[PDB]
Amino acid sequence: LPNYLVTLPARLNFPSVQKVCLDLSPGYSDVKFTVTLETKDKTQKLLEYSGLKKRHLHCISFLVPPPAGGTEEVATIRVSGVGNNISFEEKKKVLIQRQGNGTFVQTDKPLYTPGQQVYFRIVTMDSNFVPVNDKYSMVELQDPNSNRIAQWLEVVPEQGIVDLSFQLAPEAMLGTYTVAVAEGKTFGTFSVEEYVLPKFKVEVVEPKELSTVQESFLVKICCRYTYGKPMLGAVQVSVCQKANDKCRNLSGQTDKTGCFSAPVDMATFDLIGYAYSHQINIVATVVEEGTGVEANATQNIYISPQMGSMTFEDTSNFYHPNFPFSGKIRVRGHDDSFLKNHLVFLVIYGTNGTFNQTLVTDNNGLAPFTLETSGWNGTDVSLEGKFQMEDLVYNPEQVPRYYQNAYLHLRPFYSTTRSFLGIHRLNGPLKCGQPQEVLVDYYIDPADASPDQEISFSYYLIGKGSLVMEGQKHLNSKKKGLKASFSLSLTFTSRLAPDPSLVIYAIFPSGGVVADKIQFSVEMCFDNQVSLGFSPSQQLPGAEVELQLQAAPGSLCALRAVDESVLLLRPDRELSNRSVYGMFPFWYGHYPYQVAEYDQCDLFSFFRDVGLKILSNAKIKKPVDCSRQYFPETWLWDLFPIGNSGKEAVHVTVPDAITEWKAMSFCTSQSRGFGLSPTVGLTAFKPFFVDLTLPYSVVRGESFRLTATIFNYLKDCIRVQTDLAKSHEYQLESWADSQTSSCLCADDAKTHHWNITAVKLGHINFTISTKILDSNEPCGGQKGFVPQKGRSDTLIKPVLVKPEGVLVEKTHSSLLCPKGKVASESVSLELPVDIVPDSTKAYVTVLGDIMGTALQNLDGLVQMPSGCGEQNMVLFAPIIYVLQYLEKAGLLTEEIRSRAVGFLEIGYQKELMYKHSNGSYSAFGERDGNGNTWLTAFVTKCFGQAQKFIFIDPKNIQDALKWMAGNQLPSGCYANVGNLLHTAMKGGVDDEVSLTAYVTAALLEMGKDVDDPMVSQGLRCLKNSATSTTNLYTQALLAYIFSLAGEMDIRNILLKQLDQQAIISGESIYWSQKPWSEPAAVDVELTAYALLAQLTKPSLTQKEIAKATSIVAWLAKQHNAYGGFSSTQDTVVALQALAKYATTAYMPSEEINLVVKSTENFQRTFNIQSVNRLVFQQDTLPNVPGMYTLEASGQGCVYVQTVLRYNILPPTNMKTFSLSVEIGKARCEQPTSPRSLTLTIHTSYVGSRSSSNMAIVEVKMLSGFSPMEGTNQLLLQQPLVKKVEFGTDTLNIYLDELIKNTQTYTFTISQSVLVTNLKPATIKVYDYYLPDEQATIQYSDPCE
Repeated sequence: LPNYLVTLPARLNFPSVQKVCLDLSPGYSDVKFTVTLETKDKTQKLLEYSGLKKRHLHCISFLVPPPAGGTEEVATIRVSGVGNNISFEEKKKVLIQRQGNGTFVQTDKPLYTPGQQVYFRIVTMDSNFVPVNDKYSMVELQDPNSNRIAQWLEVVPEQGIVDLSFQLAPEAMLGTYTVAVAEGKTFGTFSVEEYVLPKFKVEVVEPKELSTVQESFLVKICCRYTYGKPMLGAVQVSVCQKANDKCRNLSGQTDKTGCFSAPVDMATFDLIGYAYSHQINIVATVVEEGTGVEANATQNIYISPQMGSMTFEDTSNFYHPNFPFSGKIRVRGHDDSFLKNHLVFLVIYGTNGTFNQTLVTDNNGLAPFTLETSGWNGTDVSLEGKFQMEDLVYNPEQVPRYYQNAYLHLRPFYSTTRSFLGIHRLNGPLKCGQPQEVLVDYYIDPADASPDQEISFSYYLIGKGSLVMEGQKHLNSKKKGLKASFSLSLTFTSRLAPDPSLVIYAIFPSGGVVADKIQFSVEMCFDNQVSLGFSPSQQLPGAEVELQLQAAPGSLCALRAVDESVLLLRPDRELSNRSVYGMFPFWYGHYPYQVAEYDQCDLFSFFRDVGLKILSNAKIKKPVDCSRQYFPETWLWDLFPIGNSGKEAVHVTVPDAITEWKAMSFCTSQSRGFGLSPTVGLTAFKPFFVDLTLPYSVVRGESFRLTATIFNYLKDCIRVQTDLAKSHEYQLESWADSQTSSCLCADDAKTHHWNITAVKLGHINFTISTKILDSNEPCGGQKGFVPQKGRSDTLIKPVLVKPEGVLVEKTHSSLLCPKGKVASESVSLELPVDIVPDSTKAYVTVLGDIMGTALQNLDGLVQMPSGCGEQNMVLFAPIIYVLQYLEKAGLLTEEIRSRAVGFLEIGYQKELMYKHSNGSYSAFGERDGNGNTWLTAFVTKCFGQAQKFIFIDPKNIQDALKWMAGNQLPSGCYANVGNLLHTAMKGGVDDEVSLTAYVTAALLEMGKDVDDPMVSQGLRCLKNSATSTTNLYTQALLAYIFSLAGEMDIRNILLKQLDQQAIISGESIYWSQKPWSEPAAVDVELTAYALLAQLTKPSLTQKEIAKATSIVAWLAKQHNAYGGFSSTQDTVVALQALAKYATTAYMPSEEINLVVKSTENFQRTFNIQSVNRLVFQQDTLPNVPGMYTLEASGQGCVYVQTVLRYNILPPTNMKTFSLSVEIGKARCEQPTSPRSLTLTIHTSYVGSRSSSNMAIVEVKMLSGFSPMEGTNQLLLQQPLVKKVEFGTDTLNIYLDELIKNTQTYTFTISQSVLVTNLKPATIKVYDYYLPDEQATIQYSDPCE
């Protein structure tokens, strides 16, 4: 009786092909054997064949049918042998699926400080590691506040991968940002928080996890710097053990190596019983002498058992009856440590008997074993292998040690053949690509076999589910019963699994089967063979290195070169050729996959675990089983398309560090596949490391200490040689060795000192010059070693030498507007008699139009510290208004578009921290409960008009309108929660009509229609007070809300109201609440409201423009300094007005000829073209400040400004704010290096109003001083302080409402650099929205 075999793969994946195989016995030869599959949509023939006179094995590849009715479905594979009126038919239910393509997100770091650009890559792969070029529809980047802040649409992948960039804000939120891919199918999370660790790290080396067989131990508490340097200090070490707390404390001092050894004995703690905790903690507190700071180290040690657990990792699920089965057992203790000469007990349970036997192990922990199944006689048996007779002990009060017995159950190799085929496994991990040689012996039983035929072995090499290789070996069966062996040749790729299989079966044409499979263990390899090599991988920081990258031809690769501690932070979250695996292989265990068809619930028991869809006609019918250091910037993050040669050599420059760089790469190719490289290291080694401690802030005429500490790194004695370049910008006194070389040996430090005084101003560079020289004298009994590289170092560090006194700026903006004629203007700028010498500068700015001064200074505008929600919008909202001007006039080029939108997500990220859990936007954020409704209207207006430029989430605008629904009165008007606004035009108590006007005008400007219900409801509120209003700011804003809509009959009424209170200041008219050009604050924004109400007529009127250019002629001369309109809200309202005027009165501006003239016969020419209208034209005036002459000719309306800055010994005010300070503590006889002196500041508002709007007290620091560490917390603990900010030389403290009462704020400062002859330092308090109401005093130090 001849027999046949049909084999198909189990899972039928869509984008690739599979393989079908047919095995036919000698005999038949007239019977057509065919395989075909039937689906619900189509049917194709897989294979037709006819029998031969020999044993044949035919295998062909086939493409799967497309899936229908979803992704997962079940087809029917159908085998027919037809002939001699005999039909062998079957029907087997087989599963066909569209598999899930694997994908991952690779970020640049798992941890970023704020202010760094995040880079990431998105990679999609199939199950065979070929890249997928399916287009990503929409990808997003979200904050820790679950709010999307970036979004890319319709992004295409380049060879399956795509890279993206996102610049974070300098003030960014803290938490895990999330990159979401394809509506949230893929998440990549990276943490962003600000970590700076200047404290020296205290570590251990020899303390590790301990066992119970330890009676004594040595603890090496070693305290070292972040770059790595020992110091001398006293260490107290508490080694404690908790209770379900036996502790011992010791004290010592570290040596010159910095590692202190202490004997810790286990007998002082709980070691036998488990009534106490199983974890022992070491707390080391280090106090350095002369510092007083305490460094804390916590190290936990868990008590580990001596032995681990046994699992039958390499054990077959069957047994050969009446014939021996051999194998090996790997024995190891705890955490995969091999135990030499360990003892293993194995017991069999069955009907024959529960026999026990014992085995000894070798030094490698691999013990061979043989088992004889002569007496079992086809019965179900159980295997139990353990270490000893001891088992698990259960106790609710004590945590037991982990133990797991090696238990298995075996069921009866179901056949009619008693021949034997050998089992030959080869070691642990295997290699890929090399032809592996394996030998497997066999045996032939003469009773069930005939010597006339020839023997044949058919083997299937199966990996990643489907069968990969096949083959046949025909040998002579005339030798009959012997222990012969046959050879095999094996090629392994990534198509083979990490745990693939090889099955051999021999089948006789007279009758009988014998089968055996071997499970392998291959290292997770790839079709793409990549190599990330370095030259020379020991390079000095500063010189370029050669990176060689090898892959398959036609590949796209991606580098990630970063610090080693970035890899040491997270053991996971990197590509380590296990992360790219894992999601794919889960086909183990169960033979069907959502298929209810079974055979007897053996060949079925063989092909249950790793096998295929296999059917035959042999004996198969039997019931069987059916179941910690810093994180610097990253070195490389680049993309590289490599050529057909497969090599890519790139010269890349190392960063200036002392650390060791690690690089990781992956390569993607459509022809071959994916390839991942291990992390290959490059050490950046420098011989000597210097550290220049230098004060940022210093006043001229002071002195400070220049410091040039050199820390050795080589393990010998070197001769350093420090130098300072002599310059005329500073004078010096040599406290150092004065160009004398020293003997610095290994792990030894030296400190130099210089006394530096300053005679100039500005940024002054200090240049160090250190060099190991060729010594003529031996140091420490040995010759001074000269390294061949890194022999020199030239570090340059700057100082900011600010002048004494306070900076007073003076501006005189002009609006020469030539209507075909010559327009002239004189500028009068004068200096006081008490100016600080050589501190005066003057500069004239010429531009071709308006809305280009804001365009140059889109960042900034105000000179004020933007740390609140009402003031952040000078870096967000005039960008929207100037680009509305450039979009409605068609002058928006692409480069200013890209710069402005980059500033826009910077302002978006900075604004989004003032959002709440609700939709409202307060000023300071997360401390005010419910936010301000007016600022919510302002941010809703500038989010509605910015979503056509950048990506704004519509969810936060929708929550803003939900908060508008929450603040809608039944009278039709708009209310507010809390008392925190701008100047409020009189100090207004009601403010309801102006608030409702601004909310509804913001809704109309953002894009809502008149027939909108909130807009119509606010307008129905304002018909009540449409005419009867008195405040000029409220009248101009009310003329804006009635001029945005089409209520012209009362817009003309309000215009006639505004013509009564319009101050006719010559040819320029304007409006003011309380009636050289020094600007005021609220009159600028209310005449901006008047100008905005003028220019919102849809019908152009020539009489309207004649009044409008007079209002512009007043409004554009109030430009304070570089940005304009001194405060923040004044600036955004007046730039909105001037942008609306510039849209509604747009000019061609072909050419303007302008002459700047002065009294020193200094004249210069500016020429304005059409394209040259948006350049910030600048000239520093060399004249002594007096009068200047400005004339313009041509067609257009240009803007000219002149800014004068000088320094003044600051006079007091004593009429708006009363300000005083005094200095306590300060020692003056025991100064040391932390000269901690306190400052107590008494503030009050003695002005005319009931309360100031919002105040900034600006402690400009003394030279070389810092505000200690805890002053931020103890200033937030004091009342009426919302935010304290120390940028680089000033402490700005933000006050909510400063009043008639006197508030005392105290804070202590400590210097970092020693300073001598301290100049006085200023303290200034101003109203934020009225900066001219300021009070400036000065303080000093009573010692020097």
